[PDB]
Amino acid sequence: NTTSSVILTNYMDTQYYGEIGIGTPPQTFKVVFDTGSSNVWVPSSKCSRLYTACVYHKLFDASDSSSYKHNGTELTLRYSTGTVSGFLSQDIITVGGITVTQMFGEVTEMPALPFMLAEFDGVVGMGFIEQAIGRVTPIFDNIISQGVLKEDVFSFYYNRLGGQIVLGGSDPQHYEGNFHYINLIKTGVWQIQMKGVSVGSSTLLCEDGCLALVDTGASYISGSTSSIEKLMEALGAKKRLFDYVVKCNEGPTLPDISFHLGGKEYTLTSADYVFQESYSSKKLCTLAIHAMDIPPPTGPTWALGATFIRKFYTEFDRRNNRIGFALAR
Amino acid sequence: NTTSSVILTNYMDTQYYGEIGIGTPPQTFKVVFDTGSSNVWVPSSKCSRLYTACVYHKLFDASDSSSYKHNGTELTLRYSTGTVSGFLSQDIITVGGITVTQMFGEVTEMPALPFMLAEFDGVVGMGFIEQAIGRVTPIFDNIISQGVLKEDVFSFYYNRLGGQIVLGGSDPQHYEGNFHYINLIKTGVWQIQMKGVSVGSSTLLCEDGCLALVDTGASYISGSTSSIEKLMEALGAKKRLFDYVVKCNEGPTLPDISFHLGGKEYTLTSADYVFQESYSSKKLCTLAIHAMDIPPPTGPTWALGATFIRKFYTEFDRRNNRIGFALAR
Ligand SMILES: CCCCNC(=O)[C@@H](C[C@H](O)[C@H](CC1CCCCC1)NC(=O)[C@H](Cc1cnc[nH]1)NC(=O)[C@H](Cc1ccccc1)CS(=O)(=O)C(C)(C)C)C(C)C
Ligand SMILES: CCCCNC(=O)[C@@H](C[C@H](O)[C@H](CC1CCCCC1)NC(=O)[C@H](Cc1cnc[nH]1)NC(=O)[C@H](Cc1ccccc1)CS(=O)(=O)C(C)(C)C)C(C)C
Ligand SMILES: *[C@@H]1O[C@H](CO)[C@@H](O)[C@H](O)[C@H]1NC(C)=O
Ligand SMILES: *[C@@H]1O[C@H](CO)[C@@H](O)[C@H](O)[C@H]1NC(C)=O
Repeated sequence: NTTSSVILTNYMDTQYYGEIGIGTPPQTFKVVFDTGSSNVWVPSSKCSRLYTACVYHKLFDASDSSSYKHNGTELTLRYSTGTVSGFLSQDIITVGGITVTQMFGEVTEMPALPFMLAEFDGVVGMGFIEQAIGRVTPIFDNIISQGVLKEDVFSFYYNRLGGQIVLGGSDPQHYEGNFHYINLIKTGVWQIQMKGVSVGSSTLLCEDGCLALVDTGASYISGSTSSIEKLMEALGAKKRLFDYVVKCNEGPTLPDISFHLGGKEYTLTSADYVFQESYSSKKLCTLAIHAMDIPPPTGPTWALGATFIRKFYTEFDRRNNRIGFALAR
Repeated sequence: NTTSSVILTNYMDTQYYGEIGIGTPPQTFKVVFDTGSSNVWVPSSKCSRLYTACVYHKLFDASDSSSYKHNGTELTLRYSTGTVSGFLSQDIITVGGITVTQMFGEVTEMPALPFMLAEFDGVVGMGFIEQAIGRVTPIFDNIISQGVLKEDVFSFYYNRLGGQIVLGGSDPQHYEGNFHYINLIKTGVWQIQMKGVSVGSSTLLCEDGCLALVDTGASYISGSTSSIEKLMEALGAKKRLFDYVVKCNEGPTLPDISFHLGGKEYTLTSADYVFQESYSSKKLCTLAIHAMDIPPPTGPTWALGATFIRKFYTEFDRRNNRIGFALAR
C-alpha cells in the first residue's frame, strides 16, 4: 500500500521541521510535527506587522488559492509555551506526497516570545481528536481515511537530513535491532506509563510509576517542577531562568540518567543531554531537560521530547494503540 | 554647564532604547541603558551567522573606524537573562552629543534566546565600576571625567518619544511635583532599602525591609522566587513558563500593589501592571512582574524595572549617592 517519507531539518537540536503545501497552487510552509497536539496552523496574511513574528515568517494568502473554503470560526491555541489565535479555515494540504482536504487554522496573533525564536512557520499536530481544539479532525486521521498507507503508523527519526518522518511505516536504515512496545495507557493521547527515572544506578524519581507523554514537538525532556528540582539537585545543575546549567568543564562528570519504560531502561548519558559547547570551565553548558507543569487532565506527566527521540527511533502505532522504540542510527 | 537628552523608543513597554555612535565615522547602534550593569557592548563583525541574532542586528566593523584601538582581551557577560561573549575593544562613542573614548566589548556570541527578541543591538551599562566586568571604566564615569555636565546626575523617563534619558539633569516637563530621595544603601550598585510590599492595604512581603535594585534595563518588576510566589498567590495569578497570567476579564479586579520606599508608598494599580490586551475572558493577560533570583552579593533583591519606572520618573544622582523619584507625566 503506501509509505511517504518527510525529510526534516535540524535546527540546533531544538527544532526539527519539514514542509507541507497548502492551497492550490501550493503555498509552502515549514512546520514541526507535534505528537503533543492535534491542530494544524500557519501564519495568516491577515496577521498584523504589529506582530513581528508575522513579519519574519511565511504567511498564508487565502485569496491566492482556488481550493480555499472559508469557515471563519475563531480559534485559540494555548501551548506549554506560546499561545496562538486566529480563525479556522479549509483548503487542501499535501504532506509527504498525500493530499487531503484539511481544516486548519490561519494565525493572526503570534507572540514574539516564543515565536521569534522559531525557524519554522507553523505546526501540524499528530495527536488524536481528543486533544483537538474545536473538535476539528486531525490531519492524520484524515490521511488514514483516505485509505492509502501500508499501515496506520508513523515514525520519527531525529538526527544529531536533520531528520526524517515516515508516514505508514519505519525506515530501518535508521534504527538498530527490534522495536520495544509500550501500550497506550489511555486512548486519545500519546502517553504511556513510566516505571522510574534513575540517576546512575539508583531510582530517584517516579518509583511507584508515572506518566510519560512522547512529544516530538517538545525540544527537551520535561518533568514537573518538583521532579526536575530533585533531579537537577542530583546532577549538580544550576537554575537559570531559561534552562538548567552546569559548568562546562563538568559536563562529562555528570551521571547517566535512565527511563524505565516498559520492560527496558532507556539511558541517556552526559553526551546525550548536555549541549557541550566547550570543555571550558567558567562557561555554563545547557542541559536539555527542564521543568514543565502540564495541567490535568493530561498532566502531570513527563515529556520525552527531542532529547529522547534523538537517541531512540520512535514509532507511533495507531492500528495497535501503542508506541515502539529502537536505537537510532 | 551641560545637559543632553537622549530620545528613547518604546517597544511594547518592554524595550526602551536609544542611539549611540561608535567609531569614526560613527556607526550607529540602538542600545538599552541599563542601571543594572556597567559594561558597553555591541555586536561584532566577527560574529558568525552561525548565530542568528547576529544576522538580524547591526554589527560593528572595526576596520571601518580610524579611531579603533585594538585590545582583544576576552570578555564574558552573564546577565539575569542571556550571556554574551566577545573581546574588548576601544574607540570613541558619542551619546547625547558627548564624545568619550571608551572601552567596549565587541560581542561574537549572542544566543537566540533572548537576543532574537531584541529590538536593540546592544547595551550601555550605567552602573558603577564595581559591577564592571573586567574592571573596565564605565561610560558615565568617563563622561563625568570630561567635566562637562551641569551635574552628576542622569534621569530616566519611560513612556506608556517612547522615552527620554537626560544626562546631567532632569526634565520637568516629565514629572509632577518634587522628587523624593532615597540613599544608596551600599555604594557601587543602584540599590536602596525597601520597607514593605503591600497588597491592597496589607503588608505581605518585605516587612522587616529588603533591598530594591532600581534597574532600567529590566522590563518588569522582579522579586525572588519565594516572594513572587506569595504575591501571585495573593493576586490570583497563574504561572506560565514565561510569565504570570490572569484571565483578562479579571484584570480590573486585581488589587493595587505598593512599594514602601523611604518615606512613601509607591502604588501601582491593575492598570499599571497588567498588559490588558482584552477585557475578554478565557484570554490570559500578562502581568508585568516575574520572579528572579539574583545571586549574592548583589542579590537577593527586588528589581524595580520599567513597570515601575513608567510611573515614577527616576533620578540617578551620583554627586549625592542617592535616587529620587517623582510622578511621571
Ligand atoms: C492546543 C493544545 C496543545 C496541547 N498540547 C501541548 O501544549 C503540549 C506541548 C506541545 O507538544 C508543544 C508543541 C510545540 C510545537 C512547536 C511550537 C510550540 C508548541 N511543545 C511545547 O509547548 C514545548 C514545551 C514542553 C516540554 N514538555 C512539555 N511541554 N515547547 C518547546 O519545546 C519550545 C518549543 C519551541 C522551540 C522553538 C521555537 C518555538 C517553540 C522550546 S522552549 O521550551 O521554549 C525552549 C526554547 C527550549 C526554552 C503539552 C500539552 C504536552
Ligand atoms: C555582566 C554583569 C551584569 C550584572 N547585572 C545584571 O545582570 C542585572 C540584570 C540587568 O539589569 C539586565 C539588563 C538587560 C539589558 C538588556 C539585555 C539583557 C540584560 N536585565 C535582565 O537580565 C532582565 C531580568 C531581571 C529582572 N530583574 C532582575 N533581573 N531581563 C529582562 O528584562 C529581559 C530583557 C530583555 C528584553 C528584550 C530582549 C532581550 C532581553 C526581558 S525578559 O525577562 O527576558 C522577558 C522577555 C520579559 C521574559 C541584575 C544583576 C540586576
Ligand atoms: C465551520 O466548520 C464548523 C465545523 O465545526 C461549522 O460548525 C461552522 O458552521 C462552519 N462555518 C461555516 C461558515 O460554515
Ligand atoms: C587591554 O586593556 C587592558 C586594560 O585592562 C590591558 O591590561 C591589556 O594589556 C590591553 N591589551 C592590549 C593588547 O593592550
